[PDB]
Amino acid sequence: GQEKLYIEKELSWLSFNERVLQEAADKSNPLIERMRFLGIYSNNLDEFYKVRFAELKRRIIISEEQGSNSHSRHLLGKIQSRVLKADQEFDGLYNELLLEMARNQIFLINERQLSVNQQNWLRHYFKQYLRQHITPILINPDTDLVQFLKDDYTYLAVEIIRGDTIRYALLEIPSDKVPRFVNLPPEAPRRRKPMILLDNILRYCLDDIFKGFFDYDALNAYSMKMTRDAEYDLVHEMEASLMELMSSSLKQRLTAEPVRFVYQRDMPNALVEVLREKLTISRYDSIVPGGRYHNFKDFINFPNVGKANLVNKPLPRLRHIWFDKAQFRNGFDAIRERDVLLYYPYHTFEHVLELLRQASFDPSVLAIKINIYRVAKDSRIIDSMIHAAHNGKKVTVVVELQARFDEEANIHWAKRLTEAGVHVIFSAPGLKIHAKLFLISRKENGEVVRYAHIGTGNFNEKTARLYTDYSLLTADARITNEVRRVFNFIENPYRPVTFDYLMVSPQNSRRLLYEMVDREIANAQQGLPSGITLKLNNLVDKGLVDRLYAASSSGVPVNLLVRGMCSLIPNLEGISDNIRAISIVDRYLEHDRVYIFENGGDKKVYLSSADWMTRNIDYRIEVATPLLDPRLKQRVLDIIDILFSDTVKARYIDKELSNRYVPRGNRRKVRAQLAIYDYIKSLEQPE
Amino acid sequence: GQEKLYIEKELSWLSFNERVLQEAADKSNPLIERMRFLGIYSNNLDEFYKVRFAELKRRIIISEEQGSNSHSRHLLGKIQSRVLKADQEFDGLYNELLLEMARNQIFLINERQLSVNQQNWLRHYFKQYLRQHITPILINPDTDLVQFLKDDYTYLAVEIIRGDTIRYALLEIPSDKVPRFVNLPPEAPRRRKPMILLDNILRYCLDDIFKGFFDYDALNAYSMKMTRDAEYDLVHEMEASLMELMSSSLKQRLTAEPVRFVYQRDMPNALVEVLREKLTISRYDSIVPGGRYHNFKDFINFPNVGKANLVNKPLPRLRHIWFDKAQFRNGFDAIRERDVLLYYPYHTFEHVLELLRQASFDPSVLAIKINIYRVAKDSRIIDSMIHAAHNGKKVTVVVELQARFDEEANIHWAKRLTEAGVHVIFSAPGLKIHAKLFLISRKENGEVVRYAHIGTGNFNEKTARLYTDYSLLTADARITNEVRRVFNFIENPYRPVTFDYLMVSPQNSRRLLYEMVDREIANAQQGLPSGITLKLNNLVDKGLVDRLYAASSSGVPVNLLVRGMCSLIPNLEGISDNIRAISIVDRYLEHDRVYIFENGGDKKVYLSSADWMTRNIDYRIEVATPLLDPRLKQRVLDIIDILFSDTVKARYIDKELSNRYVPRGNRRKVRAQLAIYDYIKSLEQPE
Ligand SMILES: Nc1ncnc2c1ncn2[C@@H]1O[C@H](COP(=O)(O)OP(=O)(O)OP(=O)(O)O)[C@@H](O)[C@H]1O
Ligand SMILES: Nc1ncnc2c1ncn2[C@@H]1O[C@H](COP(=O)(O)OP(=O)(O)OP(=O)(O)O)[C@@H](O)[C@H]1O
Ligand SMILES: [Mg+2]
Ligand SMILES: [Mg+2]
Ligand SMILES: [Mg+2]
Ligand SMILES: [Mg+2]
Repeated sequence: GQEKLYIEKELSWLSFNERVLQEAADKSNPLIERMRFLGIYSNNLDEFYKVRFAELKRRIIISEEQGSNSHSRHLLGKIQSRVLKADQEFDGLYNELLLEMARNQIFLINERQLSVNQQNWLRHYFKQYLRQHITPILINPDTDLVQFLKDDYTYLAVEIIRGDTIRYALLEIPSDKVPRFVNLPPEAPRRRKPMILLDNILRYCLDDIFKGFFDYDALNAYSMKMTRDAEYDLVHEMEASLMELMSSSLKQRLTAEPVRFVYQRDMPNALVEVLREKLTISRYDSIVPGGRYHNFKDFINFPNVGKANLVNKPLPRLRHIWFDKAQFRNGFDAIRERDVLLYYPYHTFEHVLELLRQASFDPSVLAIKINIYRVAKDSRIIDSMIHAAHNGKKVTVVVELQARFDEEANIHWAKRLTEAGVHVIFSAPGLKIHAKLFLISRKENGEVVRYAHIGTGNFNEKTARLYTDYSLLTADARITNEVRRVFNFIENPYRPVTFDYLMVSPQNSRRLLYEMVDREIANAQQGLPSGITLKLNNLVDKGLVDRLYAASSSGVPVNLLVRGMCSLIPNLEGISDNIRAISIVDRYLEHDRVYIFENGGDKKVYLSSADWMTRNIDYRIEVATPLLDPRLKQRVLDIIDILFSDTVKARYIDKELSNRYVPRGNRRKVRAQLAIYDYIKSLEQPE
Repeated sequence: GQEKLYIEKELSWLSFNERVLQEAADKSNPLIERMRFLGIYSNNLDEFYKVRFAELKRRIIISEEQGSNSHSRHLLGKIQSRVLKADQEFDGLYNELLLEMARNQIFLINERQLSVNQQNWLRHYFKQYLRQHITPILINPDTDLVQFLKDDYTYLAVEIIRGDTIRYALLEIPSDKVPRFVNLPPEAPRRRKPMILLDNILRYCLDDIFKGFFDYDALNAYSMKMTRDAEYDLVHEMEASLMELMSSSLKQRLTAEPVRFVYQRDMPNALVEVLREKLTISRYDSIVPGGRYHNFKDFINFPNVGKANLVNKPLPRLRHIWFDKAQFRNGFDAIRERDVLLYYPYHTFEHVLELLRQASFDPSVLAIKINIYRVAKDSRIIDSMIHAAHNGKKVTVVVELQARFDEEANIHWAKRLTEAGVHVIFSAPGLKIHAKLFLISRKENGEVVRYAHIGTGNFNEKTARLYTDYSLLTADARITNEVRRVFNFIENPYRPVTFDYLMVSPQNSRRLLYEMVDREIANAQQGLPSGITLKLNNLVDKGLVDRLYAASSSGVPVNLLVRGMCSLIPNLEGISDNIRAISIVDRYLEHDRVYIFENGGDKKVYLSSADWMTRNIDYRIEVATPLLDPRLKQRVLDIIDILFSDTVKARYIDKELSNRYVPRGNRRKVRAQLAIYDYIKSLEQPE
């Protein structure tokens, strides 16, 4: 490299979480929301290590085996670099936010700031409510924390000192059975709202915990947390020519998931060594010193002690009034009349759940097929699908038990399904089914009419309230038939197949996209209006970035709204002069995906479940649908228009990863998500 | 039979639940508590059928196989008789209580009593909150409710009528995911507190449920509930000479657990027949018509809408102040100083949980053995026992995975135990370990000192708050050593063993009891003061009743406080003239067991885990402990004195099963449980 043509996805990912941090620092956001963003940021980083980092550790491992020509370390250095720098800023924001809460009458204090009154209250509050959950785990020579030590739990490693004697015990912070934030009794004025972290309650009560059975001069506590790399799965979804000739010293070296362990900085070396030996911290395991408190991701649920000002005002999920028209007797009548497009969370996910429920008992419904990637806990969907089975409908449920986190859950989401009579199909070993689909076939006076749902986000009830996603509900046969083929394709991928409307990975994708970029390229070179506008969560695929580069260089206007990782570098003289790249991080996690191609003037609009990452094009089943109803197409365009006109949360993507905000010229101050909500609200007003 | 010498246990059991009904009718009790007693009564009856009745159905089955000489039917008739008569009174009380609630401004109404305003509210409240849980289960020819139809759940069988056409669907009352009582909006005055049963919400909204996909002239709903006889286990705990030569047509005829099914009376016959065929209602299955509402056991949790008057005033579980004396540094020091007796729920079960927790980490504790019959959900005890294992203590946990209801739970209460390093021991096939014990062995400057707990009730956290039970905590070696033998006995029952203090079923029991009754018998006949006073939950064993009869007839004063089944008939001229039998049913479920023998004047007092039923003497491991510390002995006697002086809740036991209340002469009006609470409160006052 001499002038980086692409950006490392990992670094770009860090730039993204950094954008999340910006929300915690954005004074325009409600105080407690900012505090909660510290939680999202942390949680994101945790996920980052468990997965993306772990994935990288293995990519370099595979590489080095026979020898790697890439500068792996130069990456890890940057990563570790940017991470520490952000960590510095995190503390700055944290302390800054603590102070601002103090000005708001909210005081988060520790055991060293207790009133000689609140201490008494805590000691009492501790016996009555916490002691029962706190049981000292004595670390002896034959004790092996290794096994029974909970993952990602924070432990207070205590140092029992008696003369020159030192014993060690562990205290599990029971964040599962008790609020991580206890409210203390206001010392003097009633102006107060003092709270304390559960960890610090234990620090203050250490004596009360051990005096009962131990003799000692002093008791010292040091926090610690253990983590484990994610099960090697995402890395074998790429080994083609590598794993067809892979060595057996690379299989035991690639599957060996290491263990991480962070501990409070002051932890005396002796203890750190004790813990090391107990946790078999080998060469590829990591020990990292990092502060008093861990699991900052609990702040995601930081309580709002003060007034409503400290929290965002709810944006009530709207009903798509169309479904409630008296003329329609049920979901189907509404969908058969006109295609329906819902944009969450602006809209309720309620409509889809209703339809599936209706589908489970409508006597005229013959079959239901549906994709389950990551569903909510005890999905109402799983429920309906089982009810449907009981009612005799033929129910097929494709389950991606090989998801990312909500995976072990989609395995039990099977014993009952099959037991009820649901024909289940599973994801082939290293090929995920990420498409968000479901197909309902019902009899309408003799004929079999199909209704299909193609979405950008999964069938997850909570998610549907934090993530922006589109849901297409249609009865249009051009699309309905193809969605039927996707399911048959999934059941029998041996039989050749072709799609004329739908983009289907890994059958259609690349060819179909290259084809569309190339078409804009041709038009531009012929002086015809052109353009490529993409709304994705990640843009990393080599062949596609190069294609977009080719488009810019060819005179094609490329507009990108990527919220996550973007390896494409915009504005490189003579390479991406015509590419404008922005990212929007706000209250709702932007998750929907759209592809817009000028197409000489007859705009093509696709909603997709696939980001522009190699895995989404060649190693997974994904689905993008064009929008055939010009009314919906326009609706999406309006929404896109709003997004690209954002001048409050929009950030530019540049090679410096600066995360500079988009300056608003003399153009309207616009906040996409809010304006979009107005727009959708605007559509749901009484006919 | 010509003059019944004994009473059928089952009939006596019905007399007992009848005593529970009396509490629902006792105007001296708070209105809502009375309503809740209707719940306990119902729940008791449900348990009665699933177990005791089922047990009886099999006892007659075994009998008739080769031929039975007993008058089985004359029993079933009485049972079915008394049951229906009580049912009549139930409705009387119910309606009576509905009216009294009306006078208290609480109105429980049905769909036929809605204001043309509240209806609107319900329809709306239904879409927004219930529809999602209510999914019509269409009953078609190939549908088989049999399988997926939930046990003990109430179903609204709906009749879809279109012309002379009739379809059927089932509606599951989702009492699990929604309050069974919804509050309605007060029609006019603000005096109201109108509520409605969830079942009736569905009755009112039937139309809203089906209009979407069904054409019909009328919709009719009829409630139904399905139940299943308890797994044949309690009956094979008695087949000795019978099952050593038992036939294989008696094994398939004894293990075949039938199915019960109650339905609303008006259920049109056609439907009743439909359901029959669907549920394979054979010859030994039962179909019973019985009212609009089922699962009256939900009233156990009937909400208190009005003022505190409608509910009992809490009797705060007291701390045994002795444990909190500054002189003691922990539980052990307290127990080594003096034996400790706790009487729940007057006392907290908290002390026992504390000790076990302390035991789990006290470095000087070497081992912990404990009995688990029926523990609370996610027992803190199971937890401590696992922590103890982690800390290296040798933990043995005898688990009676063959309990009555909390059984399938004591099976999972194993995978983690053993995984943590706990040596588990299970209950031999048809021999339950009902003893309430635990043994802690800890080092006290060189020597191994043992602490033991012998209780009358099990280690159940909730139970400890509704049941009266004693807990003996001692370090007295005379008792501590024997409790050690009990556990070794349980692990290796092949080695012969003897007990000099403890009564241990089925090794000591009968011989030990007969011995004590016979001793009182001897004394009386010699003009020496004598007496037998028993506090049990059931008295049914033939040999023991006959023994008590022998005692009365011999001039021995026999005082019995039996709360449940009592087959002994008191006051039979020339048979039980000296036996006074009473039963106390009140707010706390009397559950403790004590045996008092005058013994010439040097009173012997035993606390036991065994009732006087055959199963508790010869077919189960049970334990009774004498009280060696005269101070505790006296404490129990005082409590017994109080119990037998009750003149508010005490009921006489007679052959007519009249449940007549004990008249108070000019003797103090006394309510045991309240006076006992005062007495215990009286003991816990600052030294
Ligand atoms: N601004 C934000 N709002 C909500 N969650 C956010 C935000 N920034 C980061 N996150 C977190 O990042 C995680 C999400 O994204 P990803 O895009 O990896 O999700 P998925 O839900 O796994 O979708 P897909 O399966 O289609 O990749 C979220 O689940 C969320 O907790
Ligand atoms: N007044 C009451 N209050 C609470 N529960 C009651 C009452 N009357 C009857 N019961 C019920 O009847 C059932 C049982 O009593 P038993 O005396 O068989 O209980 P256990 O606590 O299971 O003891 P054992 O181990 O000897 O079987 C209980 O499980 C209880 O829920
Ligand atoms: Mg993703
Ligand atoms: Mg992602
Ligand atoms: Mg029992
Ligand atoms: Mg029982």
